[PDB]
Amino acid sequence: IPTVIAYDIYSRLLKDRIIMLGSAIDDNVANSIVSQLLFLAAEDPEKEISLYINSPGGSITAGMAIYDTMQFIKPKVSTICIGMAASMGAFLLAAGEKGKRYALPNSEVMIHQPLGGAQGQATEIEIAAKRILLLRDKLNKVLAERTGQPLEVIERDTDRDNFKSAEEALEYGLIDKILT
Amino acid sequence: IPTVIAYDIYSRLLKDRIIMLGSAIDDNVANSIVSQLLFLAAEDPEKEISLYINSPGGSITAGMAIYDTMQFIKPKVSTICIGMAASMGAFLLAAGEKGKRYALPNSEVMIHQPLGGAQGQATEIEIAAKRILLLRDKLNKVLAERTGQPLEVIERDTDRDNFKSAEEALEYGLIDKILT
Amino acid sequence: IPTVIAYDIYSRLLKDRIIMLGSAIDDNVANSIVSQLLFLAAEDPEKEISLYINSPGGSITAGMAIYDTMQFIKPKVSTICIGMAASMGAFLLAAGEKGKRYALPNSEVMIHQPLGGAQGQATEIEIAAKRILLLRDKLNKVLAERTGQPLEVIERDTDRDNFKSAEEALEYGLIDKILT
Amino acid sequence: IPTVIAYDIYSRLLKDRIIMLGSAIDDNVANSIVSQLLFLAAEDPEKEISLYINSPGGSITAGMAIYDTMQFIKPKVSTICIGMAASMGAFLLAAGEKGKRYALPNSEVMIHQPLGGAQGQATEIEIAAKRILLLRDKLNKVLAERTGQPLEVIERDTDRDNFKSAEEALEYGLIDKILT
Amino acid sequence: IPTVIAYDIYSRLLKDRIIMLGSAIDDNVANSIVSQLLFLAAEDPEKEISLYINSPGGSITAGMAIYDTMQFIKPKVSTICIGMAASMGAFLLAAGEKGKRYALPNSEVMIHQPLGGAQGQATEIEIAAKRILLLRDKLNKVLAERTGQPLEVIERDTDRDNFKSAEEALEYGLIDKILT
Amino acid sequence: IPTVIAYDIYSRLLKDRIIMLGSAIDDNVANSIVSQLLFLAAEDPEKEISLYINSPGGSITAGMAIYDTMQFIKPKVSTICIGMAASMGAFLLAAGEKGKRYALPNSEVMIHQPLGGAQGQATEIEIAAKRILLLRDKLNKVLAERTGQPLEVIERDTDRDNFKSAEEALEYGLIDKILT
Amino acid sequence: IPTVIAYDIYSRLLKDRIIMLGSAIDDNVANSIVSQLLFLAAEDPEKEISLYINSPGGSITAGMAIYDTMQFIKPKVSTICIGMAASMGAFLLAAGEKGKRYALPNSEVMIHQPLGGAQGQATEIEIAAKRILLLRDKLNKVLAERTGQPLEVIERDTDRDNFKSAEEALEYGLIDKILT
Amino acid sequence: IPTVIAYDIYSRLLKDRIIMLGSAIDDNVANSIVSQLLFLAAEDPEKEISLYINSPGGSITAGMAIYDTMQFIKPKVSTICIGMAASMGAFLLAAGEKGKRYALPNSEVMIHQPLGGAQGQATEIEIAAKRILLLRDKLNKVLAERTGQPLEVIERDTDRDNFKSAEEALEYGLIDKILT
Amino acid sequence: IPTVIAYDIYSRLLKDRIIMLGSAIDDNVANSIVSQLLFLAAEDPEKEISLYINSPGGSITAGMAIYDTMQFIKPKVSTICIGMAASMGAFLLAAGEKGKRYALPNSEVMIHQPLGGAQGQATEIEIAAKRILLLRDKLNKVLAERTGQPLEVIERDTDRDNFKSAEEALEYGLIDKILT
Amino acid sequence: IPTVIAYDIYSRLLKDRIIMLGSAIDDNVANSIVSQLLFLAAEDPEKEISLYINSPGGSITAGMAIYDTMQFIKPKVSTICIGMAASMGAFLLAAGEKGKRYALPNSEVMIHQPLGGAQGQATEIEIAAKRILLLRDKLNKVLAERTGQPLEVIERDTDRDNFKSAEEALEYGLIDKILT
Ligand SMILES: *P(=O)(OC(C)C)OC(C)C
Ligand SMILES: *P(=O)(OC(C)C)OC(C)C
Ligand SMILES: *P(=O)(OC(C)C)OC(C)C
Ligand SMILES: *P(=O)(OC(C)C)OC(C)C
Ligand SMILES: *P(=O)(OC(C)C)OC(C)C
Ligand SMILES: *P(=O)(OC(C)C)OC(C)C
Ligand SMILES: *P(=O)(OC(C)C)OC(C)C
Ligand SMILES: *P(=O)(OC(C)C)OC(C)C
Ligand SMILES: *P(=O)(OC(C)C)OC(C)C
Ligand SMILES: *P(=O)(OC(C)C)OC(C)C
Repeated sequence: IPTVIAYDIYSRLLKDRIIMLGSAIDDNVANSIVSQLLFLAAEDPEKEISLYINSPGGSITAGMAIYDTMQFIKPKVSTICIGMAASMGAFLLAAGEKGKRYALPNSEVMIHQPLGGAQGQATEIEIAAKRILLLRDKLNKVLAERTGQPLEVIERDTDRDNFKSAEEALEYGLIDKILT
Repeated sequence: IPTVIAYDIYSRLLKDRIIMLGSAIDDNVANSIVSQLLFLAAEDPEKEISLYINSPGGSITAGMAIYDTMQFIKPKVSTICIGMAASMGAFLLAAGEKGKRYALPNSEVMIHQPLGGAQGQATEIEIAAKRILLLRDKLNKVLAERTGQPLEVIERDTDRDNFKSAEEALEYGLIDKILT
Repeated sequence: IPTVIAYDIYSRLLKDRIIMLGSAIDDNVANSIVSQLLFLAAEDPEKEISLYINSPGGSITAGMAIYDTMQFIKPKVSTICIGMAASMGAFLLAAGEKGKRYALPNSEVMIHQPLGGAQGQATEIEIAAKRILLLRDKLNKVLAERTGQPLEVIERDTDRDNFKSAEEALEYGLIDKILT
Repeated sequence: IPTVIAYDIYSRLLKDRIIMLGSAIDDNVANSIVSQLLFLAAEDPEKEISLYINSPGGSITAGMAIYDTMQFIKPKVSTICIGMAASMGAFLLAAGEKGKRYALPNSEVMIHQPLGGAQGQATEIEIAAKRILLLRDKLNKVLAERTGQPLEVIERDTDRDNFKSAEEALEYGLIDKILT
Repeated sequence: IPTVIAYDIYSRLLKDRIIMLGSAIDDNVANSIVSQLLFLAAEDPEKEISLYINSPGGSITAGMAIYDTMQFIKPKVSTICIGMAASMGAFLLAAGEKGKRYALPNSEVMIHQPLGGAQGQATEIEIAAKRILLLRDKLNKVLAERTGQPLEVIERDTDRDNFKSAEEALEYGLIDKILT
Repeated sequence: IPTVIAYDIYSRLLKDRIIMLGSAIDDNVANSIVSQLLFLAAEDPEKEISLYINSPGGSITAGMAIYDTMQFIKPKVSTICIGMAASMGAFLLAAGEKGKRYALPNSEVMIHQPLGGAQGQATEIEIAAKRILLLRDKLNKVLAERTGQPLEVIERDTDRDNFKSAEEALEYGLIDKILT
Repeated sequence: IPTVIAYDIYSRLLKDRIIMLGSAIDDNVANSIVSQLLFLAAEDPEKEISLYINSPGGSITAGMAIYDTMQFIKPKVSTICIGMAASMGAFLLAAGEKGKRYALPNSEVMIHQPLGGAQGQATEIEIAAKRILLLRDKLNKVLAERTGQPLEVIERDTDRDNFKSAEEALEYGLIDKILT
Repeated sequence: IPTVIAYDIYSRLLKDRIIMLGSAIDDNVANSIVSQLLFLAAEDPEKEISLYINSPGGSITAGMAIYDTMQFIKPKVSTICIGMAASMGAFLLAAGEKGKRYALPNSEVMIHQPLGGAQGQATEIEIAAKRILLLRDKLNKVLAERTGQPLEVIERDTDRDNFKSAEEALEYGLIDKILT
Repeated sequence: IPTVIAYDIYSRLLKDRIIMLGSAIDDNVANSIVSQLLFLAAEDPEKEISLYINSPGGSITAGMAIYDTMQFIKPKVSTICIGMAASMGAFLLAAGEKGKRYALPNSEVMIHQPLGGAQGQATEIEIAAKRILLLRDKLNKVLAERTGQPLEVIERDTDRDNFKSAEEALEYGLIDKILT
Repeated sequence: IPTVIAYDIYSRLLKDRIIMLGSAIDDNVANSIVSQLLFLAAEDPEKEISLYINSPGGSITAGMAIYDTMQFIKPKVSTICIGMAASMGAFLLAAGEKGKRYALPNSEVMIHQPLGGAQGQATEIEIAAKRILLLRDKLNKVLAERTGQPLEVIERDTDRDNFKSAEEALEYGLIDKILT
């Protein structure tokens, strides 16, 4: 965590309206990011924001908190995938303002169905199946609207881990432009 | 594990057509009971059999192996509940030959819905939810037959752990005679 | 947790009267939140406070601490559920100023009954049982007042995990508005 | 464990109609003891049986299995406390044939209320509370019958651990003669 | 494991040409069952043999050793599913002599595709992937033959865990008759 | 470990001159097997021996002890691969008397280079490289003579895990006949 | 990590446009280095940047994020290998501006094929194998371009660990000059 | 360890005056081997004893125990190295009756100096050092006598691990003959 | 880690062009030393530098990073051995500018051959053996240059741990002046 | 550790030329202490330094680093024993400027021989033996010089742990005055 004189490198990037997501998305990362987002929007509701995404994914809910603040704030948020955007990573990526979603040449993107668990009485196992199947449905609809694909294609394509090159992700409609 | 003559005390009771179930029901136990059952039926096909039950319960499939074998052989099998017959144990107690299902005066019987778990993709959790709601239903229906209780009442009475004394187990139809 | 010029990102939002709740609720989180609350109330007894909630829930008594401090202070306290507000989290959502309780479109709220444990003599377990049932009722009334639901509906509704979409939470009366 | 000429010391004593309970009572001990009882009752429904008890106690349901069998088989069962009979041990000592319950001069007898545990939802903790309070009451009533004491005195005296010498056990009505 | 007068219960059943497979299939179980199968065939090459199956499944190679020994010997080997026959278990159930494959009414059968792992260099991963797809394809072609179904159906039906009732087992061609 | 009346199943197979190798080969298995081999040869130096091989492999030295006693004793030793013969497994398999080496239809055979480790001074690491490279060479020459293949083919073919069907192993020259 | 008057040593070097990669490359290191690279480019898009490399290597995606950022920015990025540059380390060393890739005289460079794992269903294993062979092929094609070697040479040279001296690095085309 | 009719396989070979050494040499193995040796010597002081050796070696003092018992007894003791005789194992090989020491063609013998440890005060470490050097010399002389090598060659030869083929062990004078 | 003024004591010595190495040499340490070195050379290129060495040794590649950087920069680096310079530490002590390499009167210097490990296929162990015999040789030759000792003598004197006092380190040519 | 106004308590005392050694001596403490010494000698080569010692002792080589520096820098170093100075602590106490070595009335001084360990081959244990016996002798000679005692008396008195009061330390020649 190098310093810039006083700043850590990320808060220095923050000053230029750049947010770095470099890790799995859990409730901590979500909180830091929603907070960076709220702060930037309060500073200049007019200027756009840049979110670099490199990430294996993580919590669906944490994921949606970030997704939802992206849309809810004034600034248009640009997303650049570097390395890998997988899972809730790809989702955040595809959540950039249309035309502003980027990847670098060697990026990967993966999309799949949600993972979870249930332990307990049959009744509690049912409650959890139900919830996760709705989660899977809520995400697919969001993805479909954002990629242009019909819901039933997203369903089939996310059945098992689905890995895409930057071209493939461009063709799929998850990103707009490959940067070079 | 004391010895008798050269037998071991459980084998000596087997000689009398007595099977003792004193542990949770898992695959070894089911394997051992099923073959003590098969053996006795082959020994004398018309001679009735005594199964003492004090068990916390266990696996449903190993439970059903013991159930089906009880029904499948010729000898009438009578079940005595000693101590506690819980869960898949109450199910076996209730599966003894009509009129031959006994409890001792301080026995407990406990009935509830199936317990399980699912991990993984929503697709996989749904597969597991589906199977366990089936197990729950297949079990409830056998139980209503055995007790003579209407199905909808078994579904209500097993929603959460339901502990019955020997008398309530009697008034419920899980046993025939309390013994003295 | 990045810096903003000297500040840390959450402290910069604290200046704007924004509290972030990003984690399970325990004595530590409660103590810090109540502290933030007392501080903001001493700063400008008149100006509104904003509480963003993404939480799995937590300790009932930590929760009530936060709940009572929100009521106790002069500032009206607005709550925004982002991601998930589960359990005591959902309870804190509902405790926001009537008309001022929000969710984002992809938010989940979940309500259920309290969880706990008892180890000991029959007496000590009884002490524990009576107490957890008292807390169940206390909460149920507080929830019924805040949602405008009749007490007996909250009671059948909190029996098992109850997961609601943002539209559904609005219907039930846990939030006043879904935002954009 | 040594061997007498081909037996082992305990099976040897089993020949002479002596049962040795030397450990804590759980499902295994219960099974082996109940099956020794039945074997001996099948061997001679007339001749008395001797149960030596030195035990810390144990599971309530394993203990009842043993209690109920002792009363069920025809042979009269004589109990002797060597060392200590506590909790379920004490209960089993008091359950020997009236006029047949003994102890050696240095024996201890301990009686107390049941121990248990409950985790989970309020509803689950309440079920466990009720079950364990029904157990306490059922044990208390049986103890009152067989000691001759009034139910309300058993309830007070078992509130916390009650340790008694053989004379005190004799004066309470837990045994009949102190042997020498 | 009780004893019968000097045999142990599984051995006395073996004397009747009954083999019990009651556990997961690993190199140990396979070594034991194969060797049981070779002894029975050396006893009476003419007389039929009965394999009872309650198993979670297990190693594909332990499995085939058993499978191939069933075929290699003269005795017609009859399979009975009690409890559950899953995975390599299901495969063996279906490998019994045609017309001799049985299940009890409450039995379950589960078929699925092979499970495994690869850790290493991309080269080693490739070797390991190529080998498991060969196993997959070798198992499917045998299931298609033993059941009657078309390969393309089997391949589609084994994609994820497929749980079947004894009636469904029967309708699919895994077993010939449901016993009572 | 079932019994035959008195024998465990393996010693009963031993009486018919059949040795079962069902596990990884370590110094214990090697010792039991060399010993079974010496015993059989002392009984009837004239009659042939049957060695069933199902095994992941193991210690090279343990492997050679078994190999070397096979050749050294009078009886011709037949080998039958069932399940999998891998590594030192394949080696033992290919060590059967020519014309007497068998597999069953679904068997696998794997051959690879030897695995090992070295930790210490450069000098000790060199000593171990040297030894293992000679081991690799000693085994390849043995394999080559036994399969008919030129040494330099064995070298290349064992570079990385090499898995063979029973046909492939027949074609390679590791076995003589596939049993049916 | 010493301090220099108020900077920490790595930061003061960063002020001179020097970045030190001194560890294994994971999402954290990559996030830090990429973000360092974006800050330097925003400082002076014209002026060159120096990346010192002593690294064991690491994640292929963390690696590419770094690689692709080096290319994406304006500053010509010069690499120096000190100590060792292995694996993704070697790949970055070779990714410096042509004529700007350096090593010190006692440096080592190691290239090899990618390492990974797959656990699961044959289907998941296949997906995982297909993806790693894609990475393999994507890395090789980039190494061939950056070095000058033919793809078929690179593929053959990376089969196992390939260790090279700085002179060998230089002769193979991984670096332009050995510094003194 | 299989049975032979009543015997266990090693005991059946004991009848034929054959001792099997299959494991690392410690106080337990030494005690059993010496015991076998004293027994065979009391049985027929005149007839030869056969000791098969497959061993990694072990405790120096356990080893000497075996060594001295072999010399001490009247029976000539023949040793056969099968697999590996390493360290004290190689030493025991060489201790067989001159002319009677054998190996099989694929056997390895290895010789080296003793291994040990010292923890403590300088004094205690010195005590330990002087002692392990004394054992080195003792062994070196015993080995030099038995191989017919001059003491100073054994000294340079045992400096690091020295691994010999069967041909090589014959040359060095550790064995008299390679068998077939 | 006491502070000075606001520095920390190691930074204050850095201000004097003093680097302290007090730990084993690993990648962090090498990273930190290399950059303290780079920093000082950039600060003043003609001003000589003091490196105190008390270290047990460490990684050879991190060791060589520090070596090469010492040679590569302009300032003359003088090495003072305090306490113990062992292994890669003795190598760095010996790499100080001729005439500028010092020890204190009670210092130790220890030289030995490289330590490492290899696991896996013979092919992989050989690759590792090869590299470490090279490292050993590259190191020996640098060491002979630095000491002025003939190569063949360095190879002899490092065969096993070789501990030299400050005077012997002097007579050997690893240092120039013992200090007082 | 608290802070004086901006220092921390120890750096504060460092200003006044006091060093506090309060823990066991290992490579870290040695580094920090030797560097405090050098800093202070650079600040005022004239003014005396105060080293307070309360330490259990520690590594011999870390201790010598400190010993040698104390004699090397120009400033005269005064040692004060508070609490206990043992092993290397005692050695450091005795190393203060003659006439400047103090202790408080209740201090303990302990002296003993070095502790070490050796594992491995005879050759390796002998190297460790020699090194540690050279160390013992070197420490002994320095202790003899600075106490005024004869070498042979130091050798006897350090054979096992020697605990001394301040008066006894004073009478031995380890210190100069007992302070008050
Ligand atoms: P991922 O983050 O899924 C699991 C890691 C929960 O995103 C999917 C739903 C596209
Ligand atoms: P129990 O044994 O349930 C769980 C322990 C699986 O039996 C029920 C079906 C009554
Ligand atoms: P949750 O936090 O309940 C358990 C997680 C303790 O809130 C409920 C009681 C509304
Ligand atoms: P103990 O057996 O109590 C616990 C050890 C369960 O209790 C008396 C009332 C019989
Ligand atoms: P199962 O036994 O699969 C895994 C448990 C290995 O049988 C399938 C492969 C047909
Ligand atoms: P495997 O047993 O190799 C390793 C498991 C040591 O046999 C090879 C040499 C064919
Ligand atoms: P390395 O970093 O490989 C493994 C450590 C993942 O670089 C290769 C893949 C080119
Ligand atoms: P090995 O058994 O040495 C060590 C393994 C203790 O025999 C040598 C001394 C010949
Ligand atoms: P050391 O640090 O050796 C091992 C600890 C790797 O340095 C030798 C090369 C003198
Ligand atoms: P202590 O420092 O001994 C051990 C703690 C290494 O020894 C005296 C001789 C200085």
